[PDB]
Order: sequence, then structure tokens, then C-alpha cells
Amino acid sequence: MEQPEPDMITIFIGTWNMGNAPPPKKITSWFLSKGQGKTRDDSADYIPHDIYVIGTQEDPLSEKEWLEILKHSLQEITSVTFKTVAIHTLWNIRIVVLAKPEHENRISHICTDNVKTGIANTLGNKGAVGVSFMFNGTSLGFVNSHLTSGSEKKLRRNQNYMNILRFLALGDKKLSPFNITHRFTHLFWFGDLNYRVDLPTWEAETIIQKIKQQQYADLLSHDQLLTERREQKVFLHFEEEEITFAPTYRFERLTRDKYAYTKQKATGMKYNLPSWCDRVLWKSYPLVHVVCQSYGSTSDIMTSDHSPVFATFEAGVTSQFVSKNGPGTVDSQGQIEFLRCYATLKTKSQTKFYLEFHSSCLESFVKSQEGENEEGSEGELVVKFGETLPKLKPIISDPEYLLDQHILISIKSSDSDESYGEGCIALRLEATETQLPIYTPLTHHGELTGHFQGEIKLQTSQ
Ligand SMILES: *CCC(=O)Nc1ccc2cccc(Cl)c2n1
Repeated sequence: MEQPEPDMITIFIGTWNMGNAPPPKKITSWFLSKGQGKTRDDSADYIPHDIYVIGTQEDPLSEKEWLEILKHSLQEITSVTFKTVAIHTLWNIRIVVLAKPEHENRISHICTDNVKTGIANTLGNKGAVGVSFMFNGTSLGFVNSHLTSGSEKKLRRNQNYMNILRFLALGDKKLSPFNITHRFTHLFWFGDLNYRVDLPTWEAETIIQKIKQQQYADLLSHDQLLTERREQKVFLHFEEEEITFAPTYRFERLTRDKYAYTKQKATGMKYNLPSWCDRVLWKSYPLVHVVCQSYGSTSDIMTSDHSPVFATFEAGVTSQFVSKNGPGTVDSQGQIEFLRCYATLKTKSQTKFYLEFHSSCLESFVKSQEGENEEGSEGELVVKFGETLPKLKPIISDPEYLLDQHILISIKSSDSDESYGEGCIALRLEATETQLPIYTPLTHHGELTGHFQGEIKLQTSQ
């Protein structure tokens, strides 16, 4: 009588800087996506999300204490006893992953890790925790980061981001050229990112007035995370839902009627103008379904100087496919061919380069011959592969499997074997047996290093 495997799941993401205070007795509004912003319909209150991922900062509770509160809260809402997938804490930064009991046998390869940011003085409370796992055929990653505080420290926040994405060891370790920004079908990155509204301190009361009027436009135009992202300084190739809720920091505790922005000994004589510190971003592989269903803040949880933030997503997932052939052999009906491909690189290096193709649809990664270096008009390096690239042999040829897969590409130096650029190509093509354009930007350490473009021709069993 087996339940069919899902094609889509819903995921709840929560971030809350708890301000080193215990929570109030009731926090269900958080998990219901109720308050300000893009909120969830009342008619969905009893429908459980498939996965709940809860990130805290300045969390004063034990793992045991917080798990008990979380599981009781979800049982009250849904009448379901959720299973603990993973819990990991670095200092007072914590991530909890809970899942419906029906998903226990769909989840495998659970990993946790942390990154400590800063050196000496700036090492010891900021960094990130994360969790990854497989959900049937779909790889999921989750990062909760508490970045450097202070309105004048946006560059340090951007440096913290680059250290976390380089050093957090999640996902398939065989994907050696790839950082967490390429290892997952869906990656969610959330936390107290600590970016501020960059307006003069003497405009504090003006800002509060704007908030009371629910007029966020002239504040969001100065939000450091939106401006740094627009300038490609941080979170390149991530998405965020439009913000339609009030700044979530810095509140007087025990009400939400008052923003506490003035400099005090307790703040290091820093101002904390109202800001959207608490954020949820994501990055999914090309042409995979991901839709943000909610993004908002609670109004009734007041123990911290931050309000909790929620976001919910409908995310596409795939099945664990088994044919008569693969896994454990190739299906010769299938092939992936790359035609007239070239990489354009920002590097000044004059080494030869080769490609590596990594995918779950291959028995193991494939290494190309070296390309032929030319100079582009505007000074650049162009690495030409012609029709020289290997024919990739997928393990399963069924189009219902193969059209849902992705090929990770690394371009590596022949001299050093180091990646100069990583990217991802979807096989969700408009046509099979047809030459079609392909394209990915290439990044390294999450910054743009080039592009890969050319044509693909996909052979399936149909
Ligand atoms: C966390 C260490 C590790 O290697 N995890 C791992 C291994 C294999 C995987 C396959 C597919 C998806 C994921 Cl998330 C995997 N993670």
C-alpha cells in the first residue's frame, strides 16, 4: 500500500537572534508564518511543513531544552511528533532540522559543520553552523550564520560570508572542486546577517516615522545587504523574497512599540538604527522549482531585541531512480555531448586548463583534454574546447530521470590542478537529440571568475 514519492515538499526556515533570553511560553506564530510581511493563509495552519529548519543566534538554551520547546510547539500546531534530523551548535549559534516521521527513511547522508570567523580578537562568538542531507534524489543544504555586527562593518560581513562558504564542509566530499554554493539542489542561507540601514544617525526618528507608516522603500534603498548584493560584493547568485515587514532589530524587550537605537555603554557606544538584520536567502540549481510562499516577522514574540523571521518554500524534489541498468552500470541509450564550448576567464594566468564534469547521473566525474587558449578582444582568456569534450555516459537513460539532472563544471589549471571557476548546467532541455545553447557563470570562492557557454545535445531512451 506504499505512499507515492513526493515531487514537491515544503520547507520552513526560521531565524531568530534570541538576545541571550529564554523564549516566551508560546512561539507558534513563528512556525505558522503569522505577523508582518508575506504571511501564510489561516486555512493552512494545520498542514505541517515537510521539513522545519530553525536557526538561532545568542541562544541561551541547551540543545535538550530548545528541542523540547520546538517539538511541543509543532505537536500543538500539527498534532504530528516531528523527528530530529540534526542539531548543531557553535557557541550560541544553533541549527535544528526537524522532519515529518514519514520522511525518516527518505533522508540520508546527514552532515553538520561549523565555521568560526575572524582572527584573535574577532574569533570567539561569530560564525556559522550548517546541515546537509539527501531527501530521496535531492540534495539540501542549510546555513545559519551570525555575521559581524556594527553599521560600519559591511566589508567584514562580506569577508565572513566568503570564509563560511569556503570552509563549511557540507554535502558530497567527492565534489572536491565545489564549495557549498554548488553542492546542493537547494541551499538556504539565513541568520543574523547583521547588515544595516545605512542612513545618518540623526535620521533615527525619521526612520521610526517611516516604519510606523509601513513605508519601507526609502529604508530598503539603503539596506546594506541589498546594496552589496546589487554591487556583486556578497551573496552572488542567491535570491531573497521582497521585504514587506518592519525592521526586526533593535527593539526594546517585552513590547514591539519601541526601537532602541541610541548609543549606550552596553552597545559599545554604537547606534543601532532600525535594520533588517535577520534574513533568509536561497540558491537552487537552474530550472528546479523553488517558490517562496512566506517571508515575514512575528509581532507577538518579544523576549529578544530581535523579532523572529520566517520564510517558507515549495521545493521540487526527485525520486531515488532504479533501472534494470544503473545504478551499478551505464545505460548506453543515454549520452550527453558538449559542442563548440568555450570558457571565458578573468585570470591573468597563462597555464593550460581542462574541465571536470561532476554529476549524480555519472558513475564518477569525467576529466576533459586541455583546451586551446586564445586571447579575447577585450584582453580576456578564452579557452576553446571545440568538439573535443568527452561524451558523458549517464547511468540511467530514462528522460523522466535524466531531464531532471544537472552537470557541475570545474575549469582547472593543468599546472596546479586548482579550480579557477565552477558552475552548473541543467539538463531540463527544450528538446532531446537537438543542439541547444548552454551557459553558466563561473565562480571561485563565490566570486565571479568567468563564464562557460556552448551547445549541448542530450540522448535519452525516448
Ligand atoms: C557531509 C559529508 C559527506 O560527504 N556527505 C555526503 C556524502 C554523499 C552525498 C551524496 C548526495 C548528497 C549529499 Cl548531501 C551527500 N552528502
